[PDB]
Amino acid sequence: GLLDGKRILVSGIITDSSIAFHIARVAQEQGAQLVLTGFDRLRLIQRITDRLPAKAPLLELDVQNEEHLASLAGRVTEAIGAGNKLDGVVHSIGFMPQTGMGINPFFDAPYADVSKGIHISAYSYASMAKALLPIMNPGGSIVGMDFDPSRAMPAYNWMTVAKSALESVNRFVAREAGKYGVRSNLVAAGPIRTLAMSAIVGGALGEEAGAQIQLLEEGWDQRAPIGWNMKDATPVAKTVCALLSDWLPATTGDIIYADGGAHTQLL
Amino acid sequence: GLLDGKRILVSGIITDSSIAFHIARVAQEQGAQLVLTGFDRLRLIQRITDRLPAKAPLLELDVQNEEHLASLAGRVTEAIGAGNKLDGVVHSIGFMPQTGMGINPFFDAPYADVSKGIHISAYSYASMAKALLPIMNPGGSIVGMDFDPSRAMPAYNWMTVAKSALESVNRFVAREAGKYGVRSNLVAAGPIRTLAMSAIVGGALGEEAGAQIQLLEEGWDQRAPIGWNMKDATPVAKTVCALLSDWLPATTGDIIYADGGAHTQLL
Amino acid sequence: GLLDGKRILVSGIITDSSIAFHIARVAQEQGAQLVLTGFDRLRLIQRITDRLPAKAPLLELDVQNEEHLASLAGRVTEAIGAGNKLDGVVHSIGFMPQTGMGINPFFDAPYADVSKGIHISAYSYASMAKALLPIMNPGGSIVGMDFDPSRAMPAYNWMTVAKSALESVNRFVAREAGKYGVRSNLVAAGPIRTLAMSAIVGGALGEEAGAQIQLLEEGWDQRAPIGWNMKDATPVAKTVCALLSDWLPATTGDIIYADGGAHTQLL
Amino acid sequence: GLLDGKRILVSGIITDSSIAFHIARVAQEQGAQLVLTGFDRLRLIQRITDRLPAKAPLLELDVQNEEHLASLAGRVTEAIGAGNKLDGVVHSIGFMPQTGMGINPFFDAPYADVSKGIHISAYSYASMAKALLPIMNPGGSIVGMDFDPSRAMPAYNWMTVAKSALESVNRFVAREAGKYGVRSNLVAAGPIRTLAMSAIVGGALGEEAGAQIQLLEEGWDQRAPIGWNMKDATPVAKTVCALLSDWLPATTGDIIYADGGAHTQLL
Ligand SMILES: NC(=O)c1ccc[n+]([C@@H]2O[C@H](COP(=O)([O-])OP(=O)(O)OC[C@H]3O[C@@H](n4cnc5c(N)ncnc54)[C@H](O)[C@@H]3O)[C@@H](O)[C@H]2O)c1
Ligand SMILES: NC(=O)c1ccc[n+]([C@@H]2O[C@H](COP(=O)([O-])OP(=O)(O)OC[C@H]3O[C@@H](n4cnc5c(N)ncnc54)[C@H](O)[C@@H]3O)[C@@H](O)[C@H]2O)c1
Ligand SMILES: NC(=O)c1ccc[n+]([C@@H]2O[C@H](COP(=O)([O-])OP(=O)(O)OC[C@H]3O[C@@H](n4cnc5c(N)ncnc54)[C@H](O)[C@@H]3O)[C@@H](O)[C@H]2O)c1
Ligand SMILES: NC(=O)c1ccc[n+]([C@@H]2O[C@H](COP(=O)([O-])OP(=O)(O)OC[C@H]3O[C@@H](n4cnc5c(N)ncnc54)[C@H](O)[C@@H]3O)[C@@H](O)[C@H]2O)c1
Ligand SMILES: O=C(O)c1ccccc1C(=O)c1ccc(Cl)c([N+](=O)[O-])c1
Ligand SMILES: O=C(O)c1ccccc1C(=O)c1ccc(Cl)c([N+](=O)[O-])c1
Ligand SMILES: O=C(O)c1ccccc1C(=O)c1ccc(Cl)c([N+](=O)[O-])c1
Ligand SMILES: O=C(O)c1ccccc1C(=O)c1ccc(Cl)c([N+](=O)[O-])c1
Repeated sequence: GLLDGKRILVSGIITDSSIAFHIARVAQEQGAQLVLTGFDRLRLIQRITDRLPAKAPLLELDVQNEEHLASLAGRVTEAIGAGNKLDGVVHSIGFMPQTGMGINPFFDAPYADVSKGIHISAYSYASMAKALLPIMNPGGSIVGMDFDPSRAMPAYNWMTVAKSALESVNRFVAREAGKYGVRSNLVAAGPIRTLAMSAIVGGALGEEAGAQIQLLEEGWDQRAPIGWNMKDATPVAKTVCALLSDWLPATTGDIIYADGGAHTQLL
Repeated sequence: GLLDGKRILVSGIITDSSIAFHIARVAQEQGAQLVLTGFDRLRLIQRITDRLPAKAPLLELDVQNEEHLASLAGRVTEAIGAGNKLDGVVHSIGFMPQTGMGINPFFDAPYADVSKGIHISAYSYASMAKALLPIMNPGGSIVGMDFDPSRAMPAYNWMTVAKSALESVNRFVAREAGKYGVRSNLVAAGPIRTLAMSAIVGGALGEEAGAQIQLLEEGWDQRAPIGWNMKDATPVAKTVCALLSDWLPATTGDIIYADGGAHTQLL
Repeated sequence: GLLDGKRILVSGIITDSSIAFHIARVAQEQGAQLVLTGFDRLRLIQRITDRLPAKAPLLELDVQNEEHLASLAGRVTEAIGAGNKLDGVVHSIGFMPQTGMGINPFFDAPYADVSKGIHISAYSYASMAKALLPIMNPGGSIVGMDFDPSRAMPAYNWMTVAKSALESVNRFVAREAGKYGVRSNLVAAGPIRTLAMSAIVGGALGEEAGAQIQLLEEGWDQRAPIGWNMKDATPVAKTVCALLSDWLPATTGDIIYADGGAHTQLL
Repeated sequence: GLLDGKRILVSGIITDSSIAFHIARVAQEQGAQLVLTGFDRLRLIQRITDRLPAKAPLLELDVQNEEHLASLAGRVTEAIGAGNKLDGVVHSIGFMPQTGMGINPFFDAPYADVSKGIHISAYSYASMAKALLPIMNPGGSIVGMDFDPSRAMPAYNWMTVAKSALESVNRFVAREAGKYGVRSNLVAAGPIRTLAMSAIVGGALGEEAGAQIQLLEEGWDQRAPIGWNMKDATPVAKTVCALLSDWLPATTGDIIYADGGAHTQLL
C-alpha cells in the first residue's frame, strides 16, 4: 500500500460525492489508518462514512469554532493512541454564502458574507495546521483542495478570491510546517459533480450562472489533453494520496494540478 | 500634460511620504484635476495636501463605512460639478493589524484581525469600484496598489494574503468595469520608505522582522536590472499615471510591475 | 507629444497592416524621429513607409546576416548624425517556416526549420540589443513583440516555442541593457489581422488550422473585459509607445499585455 | 513496488552522479524493468550502469542523429520483446556549448552554439516523444528534467532560454501524447552536484560564474522551507518515479517542482 502504516486525518466529508469521501476511500485502500472530521451533521456523516472500506473515528470540527480547534489535537491523540502522531492531514473544506457566488452580482456580496467564506475556505487551512502540526511526525504531509483562481471566471466570484487567498496561505503554512519536517501543498482539481455542483448546474444559484458553469465544464474536457471526467473524483483522490506519500518529498508550498492538463492549454 | 482635462479621484494620502501623495503630485503636474479622499485624520490630511501643486477638494472616506460609500458618488459629483464624471480612480489604501505582520507568529493572528485587513486592503477595491463606476466616463481607468504576493516572504505574513486576494478582486472588477468602458489594473511597486515602512525597519514590529525587511530591500536593488531606489516614489507615481492615461488602452484586469524589474530576476 | 525629441529605430514593416507600421505612425504622431529597418523587399518597404506621416531613413537589416548586424550601429549613426544616439528600439520581427505552424504535425517540423524560426523570432532580440545598446542614451527603451505562449494552443505550434524563448531572452537582455540605463520589455498583443494572419484564417496553412485560429480570435473578444478588435492595431501601437516613453521608468525584463485583458479571464 | 511490472526507458546517464543514474536506481528498486540509452561514450556508460541494482540493456542514442531516432523504437522493441510496449520514458538530457553559459557574455554566444543547445535540450524532448509514443501503452508517462527558467539568473544564460523552450515543448508534447493515453510532464529540480555542476562551481566556466552559482546554491537551501541538499539526488529521483507511476493520473503538460519549495519563497 502506498500509505501503509500512515495515520491521516481527513476533513470535509458530507456526502458520498464529496471529494474527501474518495480521498478517504483511496487512502484506506492504500493502507492508511484514518481519523475523520465532520461539520454540523455528524449523524449524517457517520452514516456516509460507514460505507468506507474501514471503520474510522469521527470527530466534530467546525473550523470557525475556536473551542473545536483548541481541543482538536487532544481528541485526535485520544483516537489514535498516546505516543502516536499523525503522518498526514487533508483539508477538503469550502463554503461561500450564496451572495458571493452565482448570478448574484459580484458588487452586491456584503463583506460579512465574503469574510465568512474566506474564514472557512482559506484562513482555516492555517487554523488546522496550527492545531495539528504539534502532533505530526517528521516527513508528514498537509494537503488542501484548490480550484485554479489565477484567472477570473463567471459565477465563482468571491469563492475565486478565497482560493487566491488560500494559495497564499499555503505558502506561509509551508514555512511553519517545514520546522516540523512537514510539507504543505494544494491539489487544484478540475470540476467535480458533487451534490453542490450538480445543484448549481441545475440552476440553484441562478439560471445564467448554471449555464456558465456548464460551459466551463465542457471547455475543461475539451482543453484537457487527456480529457476530464467530472463524474469521477478518483484521479483527484489518487493525486492527494501521492502528496500524502513519501514520493513527492521535495515539494512544498506548492500546487499540483489534477485537472487533466486543462490549465496548460489555451484551447 | 499626460492627463490634461482628466478628472481623477485619489485615495490614500496620510503623510507626505504616502505613495498616493506622489501619485497626486505627478497627476497634477500632468494636468489632471483631482478629488482627494482621506481617512480619520482629515485635519492632518488637509494640511499635507495643501503642499500639492494645486488645490483639490478633500472628502472623507472610511472604506469600512457603508454610509461613506453610499454617499461617495454624490459627494464627488458635488465637488466636480453636475454633468461632470470621473476619468480615473486611484485606490492606494492598505491596513493589517499588527498581529498579522512582523515577528508576531503567522499562526497567532486572530481571524478578526485578518478579516479587518482583508476588508480594507482587498474588498474595498471592489467597494470603491461599485461606488464610482456609475459616475465614470468611458475610457476611464481604475488603479490600485499591489506588492507582489506570488511568493511568501518574511514578516509581510497576512498582508501578503490580502494582496493575493486583491489581485483576484482586480480581475473581477475588470469584468464589471468593462461594461462601462473602464479599465481596472494594479501597480505592483517595489518597497518604498513610507513612514510606516521606515518604522518597521526601525523595529516597530519586532527586531527580526525589521532585520528581514532590511534584507528584502537590499536584495531588491541588487536584483533590479535598472536598480531600485526605495527613497523615491516618483517612478511608481509615473507608472500609475501611465495607467490613468490613454496610452495603455488594451490592458485590464492586469498587474504592471514598477519594481525595477526585480521580480523578473532570481538573483 | 509623448515621444517629442526621441530618436527611435523601428524594425518589422513589410505591409501597411504590419504592427510595426502602426507603431511607427503613432510614434511619429507623438513627435518621435524614426529610423526604419526592413528585410529583403526594400523597394516595397520604402513605398509602404512613404505613407507614414513623416519621412524616415530606411536601412536594410536581415537579422540572420552578421554583416548587417555588425554595420548596423554605424549606419544608424550616419542616419541620425554623429553625436546623436537612439532613445528607443522596436523589435517587431517574426518568422517560422510553414512546417512549424498550421496543420503540419508538431512532430514533423525538421529542426533546421525550427532553428531558423527561433533565430529570427527570439535570438535576434539579443542580436539587435547587442548591436544598438552602444548607441543608446540612458533612459532608453527596447521593446519587442510577443504572443502569450504560457499555454499551448492549436496551430501556433513551434512559433509558440519561439515566443517562450523570446520571453526568456528579454529577461537576459534587461540585465545587459540595465548597465546602459536602458529598459527592455515585450508587448504581448492579442491577435491582429495582418496580411499573414488573414491568409492563415483563409486556410493558407491548412483548413483546420484556419478553423482553429478563427475560434481563437472569437474567444479572445469574448474573454476580453473591454473587448478585442483584431482589425485595429492602434491600441497595440499606443502600448509600445507607452513603453518607449518616460512613463514606465521602473519596468524592465517584463511583459505588458495589450490584449483587451483576455489573458486574465478563463471564460 | 511503485513501478512493478512497468517497462521504462531512461536516457541521460553519463556518470554515477547523473540525475538519470538515480532515477534508474530508484525505478529499479520499485520494480521497473529498464531500457537505458546513452550518448557517445557507451563503454563508459555500460561500466557505470553495471552498478545499478539490475542489469538493463543499453542502446546508443545521440538525439541529434536522425538515424538513431528513426531506428530507436525498433531497437527498444527488440530489447523488451515483440508485443511488449513501454510504460514510461525519461528524458534527462541537456547540453549548451561553453559560449552559452558562464562568464562568457550573453551577447557573445554565436547562434550556431545556441541552436545546438536548444536542439539537444528542448527540441529533442519532442524528438523522443515522436519516436517512442508509437510503442507506448495507454496510461504511460513521459518525464523530462527542467530547471525553473521563469526568471533570469547569472551564468545559466542561454541554457535558461533552452529550458524556457523545453517547458513550451512539453505543453505541445502533452497534446500529442494524450491521443495515446500518455501523460507528459517535467520535473523542475533544484541544483544537484553532478560532475559538470561541481566543475562549474570550481570555476570551469570562469571564476565569477562559479561564485554566482555558489551563491545561488546557498540561497536555495535558505529559501526552501524543508531545506535543499544539493548532494542528494534521491528526492528528485523519487519525484520522477511519482510521475511515472499511476498516482498522478490527471496531470499532464505540467511541471512538478522538486526543489524543496524554494520557488514558492522570495526569501
Ligand atoms: N467539486 C469541485 O468541482 C471542486 C474542484 C476543485 C476543488 N474543490 C474543493 O474541494 C473542497 C470542498 O470539496 P467538495 O467539492 O468535495 O464539496 P462538498 O460540499 O462535498 O465538501 C465541502 C465540505 O466543506 C465542509 N465545511 C463547510 N463548512 C465547514 C466548517 N465551518 N467547518 C468544517 N467543515 C466545513 C462541508 O461540511 C463539506 O464537508 C473545497 O475546498 C472545494 O473548493 C472542489
Ligand atoms: N510602501 C511600500 O513599500 C509599498 C509597496 C507596494 C505597495 N504599497 C501599497 O500602497 C498602499 C498604501 O500605500 P503607502 O505605502 O503609501 O502607505 P501609507 O501609510 O502612506 O497609506 C496607507 C493609506 O491607507 C489608508 N487607509 C487605511 N485604512 C483606511 C480606511 N479604513 N479607509 C480608507 N483609507 C484607509 C491610510 O489612511 C493611508 O492613507 C497600500 O495598498 C500598500 O500596500 C506600498
Ligand atoms: N499579428 C498578430 O496577431 C500578432 C500578435 C502578437 C504578436 N505579434 C508579433 O508581432 C511581430 C511580427 O508582427 P506582424 O504581426 O506585424 O507580422 P508582419 O508579417 O507584418 O511582420 C513580420 C515582420 O518580420 C520581419 N522579418 C522576417 N524575417 C526577418 C529577418 N530575417 N530579418 C528582419 N526582419 C524579418 C518581416 O519582414 C516582417 O516585416 C512578430 O513578433 C509577431 O509574432 C503578432
Ligand atoms: N544538475 C542540476 O543541477 C540540474 C537541476 C535541474 C535540472 N537538471 C537537468 O537534468 C538534465 C541533465 O542532467 P544532469 O544534471 O544529471 O547532468 P549530466 O551531465 O549527468 O547529464 C547530461 C546528460 O545529457 C546527455 N546528453 C548530452 N548530449 C546528448 C545527446 N546529443 N544525445 C543524447 N544525450 C545527450 C549526457 O550524455 C548526459 O548523459 C538536464 O536536462 C539538466 O538540465 C539538472
Ligand atoms: O469551491 C467550492 O468550495 C464550492 C462551494 C459551493 C459550491 C460549489 C463549490 C465548488 O466546488 C465549485 C467548483 C468549481 C466551480 Cl466552477 C464552481 N462554481 O463556479 O460554481 C464551484
Ligand atoms: O502593504 C501595506 O499596506 C503595509 C501596511 C503596513 C505597513 C507597511 C506596509 C507596506 O507597504 C509594506 C510593503 C512592503 C513590505 Cl516587505 C512590507 N513589510 O513586509 O513590512 C510592508
Ligand atoms: O507570430 C508570428 O510571428 C506569425 C508568423 C507567421 C504568421 C502569423 C504570425 C502571427 O503573428 C500569429 C499571431 C497569433 C496566432 Cl494565434 C497565429 N497563429 O496561430 O497562426 C499567428
Ligand atoms: O542544465 C544543464 O543541462 C547543465 C549543462 C551544463 C552544465 C550544468 C548544467 C546544469 O544542470 C545546471 C543546473 C543549474 C545551474 Cl544554476 C547551472 N548553472 O547556472 O551553471 C547548471
